Amino acid sequence: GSPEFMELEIRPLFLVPDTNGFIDHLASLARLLESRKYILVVPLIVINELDGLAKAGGYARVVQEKARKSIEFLEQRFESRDSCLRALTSRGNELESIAFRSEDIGNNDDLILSCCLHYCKDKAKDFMPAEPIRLLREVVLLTDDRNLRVKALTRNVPVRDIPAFLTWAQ
Repeated sequence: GSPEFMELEIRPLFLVPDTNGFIDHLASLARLLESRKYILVVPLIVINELDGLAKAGGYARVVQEKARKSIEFLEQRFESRDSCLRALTSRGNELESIAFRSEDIGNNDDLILSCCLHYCKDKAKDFMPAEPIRLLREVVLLTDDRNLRVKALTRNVPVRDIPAFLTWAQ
């Protein structure tokens, strides 16, 4: 051996967007959900951010309208019991309903990352080969934000911007 390092077996199933993803790319997120190829897992904190944006003129009005469209989309799909859409709290609980939702209780950025990390609980034995040390990653963080991207890269969470993911997913 040369010195050991971890590698990722990347096989996307759970996709985790940030708030900007809804504001800028709602149509793409909807197309992904309609594909049935993926489970979109929305952090509760992202829903909280969207609700705060939704409630003006100018830029405030622009973002308000986009946040309202995002909430209307999420509420409709959750009420239809869309099997490819989930919500996840900071403490690891999956929601099938977002009616009467609460504020998720250390940045908002840390909470989104923890949501991703809910899908990469590695056990001690996964690090012992019988070869590459390789670990399964079924989650992808969908973001254009440099801060989150670097957080994800350093914490072993696959990461891609929405436009490129949609293209790659065909």
